[PDB]
Amino acid sequence: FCLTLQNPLRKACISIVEWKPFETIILLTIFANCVALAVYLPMPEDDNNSLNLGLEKLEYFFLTVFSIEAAMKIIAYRSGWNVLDFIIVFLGVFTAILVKALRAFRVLRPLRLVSGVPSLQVVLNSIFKAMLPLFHIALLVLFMVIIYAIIGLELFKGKMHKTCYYIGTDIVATVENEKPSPCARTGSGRPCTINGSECRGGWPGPNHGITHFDNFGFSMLTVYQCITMEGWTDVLYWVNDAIGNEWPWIYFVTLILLGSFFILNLVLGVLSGEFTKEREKAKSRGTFQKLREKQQLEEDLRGYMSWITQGEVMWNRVFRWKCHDLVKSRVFYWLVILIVALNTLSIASEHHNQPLWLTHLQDIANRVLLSLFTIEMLLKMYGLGLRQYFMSIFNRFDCFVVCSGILELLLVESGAMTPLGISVLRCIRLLRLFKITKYWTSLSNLVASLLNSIRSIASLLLLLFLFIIIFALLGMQLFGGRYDFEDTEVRRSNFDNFPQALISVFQVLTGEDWNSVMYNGIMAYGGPSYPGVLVCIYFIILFVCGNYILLNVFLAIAVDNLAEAESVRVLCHRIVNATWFTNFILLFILLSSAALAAEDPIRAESVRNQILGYFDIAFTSVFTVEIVLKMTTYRNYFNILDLLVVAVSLISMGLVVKILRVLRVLRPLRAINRAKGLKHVVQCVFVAIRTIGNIVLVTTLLQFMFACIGVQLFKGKFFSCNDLSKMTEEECRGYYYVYKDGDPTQMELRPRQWIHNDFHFDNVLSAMMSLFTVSTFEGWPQLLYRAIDSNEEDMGPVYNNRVEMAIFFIIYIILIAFFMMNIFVGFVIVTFQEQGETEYKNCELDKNQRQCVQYALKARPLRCYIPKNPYQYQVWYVVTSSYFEYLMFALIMLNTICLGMQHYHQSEEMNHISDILNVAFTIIFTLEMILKLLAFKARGYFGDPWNVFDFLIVIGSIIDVILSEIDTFRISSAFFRLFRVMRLIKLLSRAEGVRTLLWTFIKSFQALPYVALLIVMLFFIYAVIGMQMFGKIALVDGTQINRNNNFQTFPQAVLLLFRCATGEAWQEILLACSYGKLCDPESDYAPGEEYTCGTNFAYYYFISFYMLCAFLIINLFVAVIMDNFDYLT
Repeated sequence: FCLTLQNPLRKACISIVEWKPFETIILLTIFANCVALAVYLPMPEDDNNSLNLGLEKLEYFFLTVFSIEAAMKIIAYRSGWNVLDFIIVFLGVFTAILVKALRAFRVLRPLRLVSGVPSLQVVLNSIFKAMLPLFHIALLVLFMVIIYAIIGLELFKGKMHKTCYYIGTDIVATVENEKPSPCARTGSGRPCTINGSECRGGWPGPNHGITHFDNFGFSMLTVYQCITMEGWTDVLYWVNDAIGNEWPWIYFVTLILLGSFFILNLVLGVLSGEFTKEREKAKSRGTFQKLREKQQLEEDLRGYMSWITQGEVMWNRVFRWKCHDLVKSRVFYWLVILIVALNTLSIASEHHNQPLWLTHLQDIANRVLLSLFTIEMLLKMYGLGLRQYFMSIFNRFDCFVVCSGILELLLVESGAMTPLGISVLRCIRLLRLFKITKYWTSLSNLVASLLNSIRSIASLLLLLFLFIIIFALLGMQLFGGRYDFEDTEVRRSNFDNFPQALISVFQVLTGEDWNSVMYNGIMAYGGPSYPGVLVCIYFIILFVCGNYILLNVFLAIAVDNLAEAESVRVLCHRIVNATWFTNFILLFILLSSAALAAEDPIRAESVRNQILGYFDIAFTSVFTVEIVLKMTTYRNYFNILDLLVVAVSLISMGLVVKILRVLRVLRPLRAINRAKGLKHVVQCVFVAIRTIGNIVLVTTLLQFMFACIGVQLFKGKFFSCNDLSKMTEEECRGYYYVYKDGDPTQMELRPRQWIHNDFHFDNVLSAMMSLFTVSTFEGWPQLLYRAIDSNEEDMGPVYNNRVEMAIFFIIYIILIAFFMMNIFVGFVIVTFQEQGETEYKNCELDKNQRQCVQYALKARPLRCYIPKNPYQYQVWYVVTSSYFEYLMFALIMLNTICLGMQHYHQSEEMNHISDILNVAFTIIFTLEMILKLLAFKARGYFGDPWNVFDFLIVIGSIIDVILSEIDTFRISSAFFRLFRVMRLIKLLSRAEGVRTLLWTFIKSFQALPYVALLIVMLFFIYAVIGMQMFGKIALVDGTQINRNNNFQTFPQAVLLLFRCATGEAWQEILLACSYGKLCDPESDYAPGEEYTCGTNFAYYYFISFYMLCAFLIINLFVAVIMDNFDYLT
């Protein structure tokens, strides 16, 4: 379609348009735009500084140079990446004609920086090729949300709108941290005991209006957030506060357990498509045989040349043999460790106060232990060879240590050094911790594993950083200091800066607390409305695409980490083997732990005790009786535990009291060794630990190395005074004013004291605590934003002091994200070896060539249940056709949108229509099962399960129509409505590509549910251990152990642990169990002891639950590789 095809002097432009460095001039001018949009400081209500005002005019430079370029590209002469090139320019020419809509399109310009620089043309081409096999997984999650949006829409419409306002006022009544949570005047939810308040209609609501369940778009928004396991417990505890509990738990803990399971097989989805490409290059086994010869040739040639080297430079030789016999001996394998282990205790002492003698020992030790460092080095200088010493990289590292120790000691004696710098010199020593790593035997294998992986990621990782810039430059244009709000609470992750928008994007990227962030962008524009809640779309694409890039660094490692993997006693004898005795025990275990489940557990006097004390001591009798009959018959790990739990339950009869009660919980563990499925799963995982152990031993060194740099840099900070205006020790005392809401006419008078921020960096032990929770991506923002606000030693926080200390929490967070991902790849690559170990017995063509033989050898013909009777045959001639096929598929889609609308405060004319609709859609669907049953002749109609599932829906609909209209002559009909929803599951019936993926998982449910048995056991033991211990815990609301989040009963303690298993702010629950909590005035405690029911076992408990939940959920990750392996390969 060329344009006039002319040859003036314009042909000489083509020699200049495409010369050589025309890329380089355009690379250097788009990079200026990146800086021109980074210094754009946004201003709230039409304001412009000076630099902001000069950069508006600088756009006209980048308007014309991108136009001088592009018009020459027209004079010069298909690339889709150039097709966006004129697209970016053609909006800004419209911007010269013209208000803030085109302001946001200049954010798109660095995408031109992609199209300029090649190699990132490799990445974006490769990233869309992963998206083809993922399509069925993503489309089922799209059906997963729509089912749980319609079910949460019809079950919870309008249920949140109750309030707990004051007496008659407009103020919503809270307590000091308590979120404004709904009420109900009728039963089962919130008596509203906040003393001078009465529940009235109107609006208390969830977050500000944004976490409803009415109007299809809000339901679908708040089952989205719930799916990402972030903030799913507020949407639980709000429903559970308005309806009443005991029913709506089953809604969310099946949304989590299905939302987990179908993202757990999305991560295994992408790792299918690129591995089968890589199995086709594993047949170059004769080329690694050439490779390991060459690295054997490089091994000898350096070694023999040192044989040459240390013969040339050879009285003074008499000192030499001394420096062989002292150096290479057993002595310096043990003389150095006493120094090094004595150094890493010197550098990790580090208190806040260190009374006076410790800080004198810190300086002499450093002075002493350097005198051993230099000598140790200097003995290698003479008796090893000079050229041999510096060639080794690990001893080149030891050069940089010993020099820097001398430089930092003498610079202090010089005296001319800033107090900013002596802290820097102190952090330089910390690099001595790698001296320990002269150990690890596969260290040189390990670094070659990791550094080979990064150069497979350095293409993709530069795409991730240029992804988080576009969304940071975009969010600064949409939100841009619209966080004004006329309020006093700290909306701290604002975007009104370039670094604050670079923290805040990276916070919603890692998943932590993107809920509170999205609730501010929605409330900045128009809070909740039509035009305004379409700013959800910014925090969706940032969280879906921003993770899909980051899921693609999970593959490029896994294809790189896979390339390396290619190269009378007869009477006692019967009893133990009786059916009477084994089936006795299994039934007796289940009755032993059913009482042990639900004790009181906090009454100590009531009727539920005297029953169980009789039910417990009588049960210890039988138990001990079993350990007699095993020992009269005859190493096993099951009998070492059988003799351990029985002896303690016997001594409870000698009883110290409640400890031996809880030693009876071990029982069912014995029944787990009587299960066989786990022998395959647990054994395969300890194969994988042996090869990943090397990585785990390094990633727990960094939490010690970044503890010691973390202590060093934040000692004594995070020490905040209660009213944020007093800044030091003595004067944060006395009483002050707490102004409510916003206005200075509601003064309340509280006292003030030092609050110590609970996860402080004081000790190296006490800093591994805090840096363990920012390792689990939970609670870092609150802590991170504190580390920004800190200043000098014992002083309160200054507001936005030193944002440069947000680089610590980023580099470390990114690093630990990279060592947590290299572990994960390890458990995958190991199991794909361990499954193929069964198919090493091959002598056959292929896997596809294996199944299709078993598809031919085993298969048989199909039913084909064709009828007689040409009256009936005409009826069947319709039913199996595409007439009914396309019609009954159609009327579900109209039945979808009939359920789709269903909003709140709908009109009465609309209530009359949808009541007819429901009646219309039942009569059609019951006319389906009439025609099919008169066609299929009962035999065949029950045959397929889909028709039997229709018979379940139809009757539940007919009994839903009848139950509604009998009422018109009634709250209980809320279950029968669910049957109206289940018609959407008839959709997937014809969707052949999706049904074949669910049916794979039901066929896979083989090696999974024995691993799920350990999950249930895990939740069962940690429920009962904490229930006796963390009861008496005084359900005061506002204090994070509250009426929704009890520890008291058994199913309230299961749900609390399901909160900590999906990471939902478990760091608070740990602080809720302590030493100074109240003791629930139903217990005894009768004088005085009113604030001593906390038991600090919680640090030993939630942490030991968290690793045993993390390790065992990895076994859920492994067990899904296990049976789906035929589908994933």
